[PDB]
Amino acid sequence: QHVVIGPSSLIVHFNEVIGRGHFGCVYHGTLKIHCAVKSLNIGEVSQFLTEGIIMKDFSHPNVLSLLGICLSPLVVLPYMKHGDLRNFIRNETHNPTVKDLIGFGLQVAKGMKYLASKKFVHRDLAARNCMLDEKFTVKVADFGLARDMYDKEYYSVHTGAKLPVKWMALESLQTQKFTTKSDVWSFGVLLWELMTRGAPPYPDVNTFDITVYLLQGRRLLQPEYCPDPLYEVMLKCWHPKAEMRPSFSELVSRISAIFSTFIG
Ligand SMILES: Cc1[nH]c(CC2=c3cc(S(=O)(=O)N(C)c4cccc(Cl)c4)ccc3=NC2=O)c(C)c1C
Repeated sequence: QHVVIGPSSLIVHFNEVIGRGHFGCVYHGTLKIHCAVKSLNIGEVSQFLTEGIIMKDFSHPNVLSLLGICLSPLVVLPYMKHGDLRNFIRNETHNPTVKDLIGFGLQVAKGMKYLASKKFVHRDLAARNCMLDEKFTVKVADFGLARDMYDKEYYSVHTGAKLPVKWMALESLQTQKFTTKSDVWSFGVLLWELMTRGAPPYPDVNTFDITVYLLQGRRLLQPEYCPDPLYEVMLKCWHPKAEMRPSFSELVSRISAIFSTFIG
């Protein structure tokens, strides 16, 4: 009852599109609070409503909240003024510093520390999937009922599942199974995105050949303005043994220390 929003309360403006996914579409909406409304133009209804209960109960400053569900069902989400983290760091109008970028990474880690503590596996962590609000607070997003595929370029087929190979751990590429430890691998790649200001990872690699490229003894290179301790953290995130990768709690700890050494 706490998850359901009355159809009287929501106005969804289909003329103004925020983004087009594969399975649905997200629009500007009004609830007076400005929101984003995900349409699903099917799946089990039982599993849908129970997923919305888990999601609604997630409350963390660095995790995207679910405002609610309007009864195809409509998923109501907060409005995020500055859009996704990747586009934000690529914008020629914005000037984040090295400290700012490490800080964005710290916020994500805190968001993921929160999600990991609820035994929730994100599966698609990447800068494109983190959103910023008006206070430039980074929110880990595109999970649960909100989950879709918006930048088709970064997902590759084959089970004919369409997967973000360039963000995936070795074992996930082999087994197609995702864990919090494979989320940790994705977080290392996200750290790399931040320090290169939204560069595509492994440009001259194609698709599932990534496994062969990694097994060559390769990792993403250190960005110029990435601090040495931050690069060492990335390498730990990409440990070949999943269980030897740092927890998000350890990552929050290590990154908060690096962050604190910078001014401005
Ligand atoms: C001004 C603005 N807002 C947004 C996106 C946006 C959300 C994305 C999400 S999401 O990461 O969970 N998600 C489903 C999503 C992920 C990528 C692209 C898009 Cl359009 C949506 C959730 C709430 C949002 N509120 C928003 O305003 C974008 C991409 C822009 C340019």
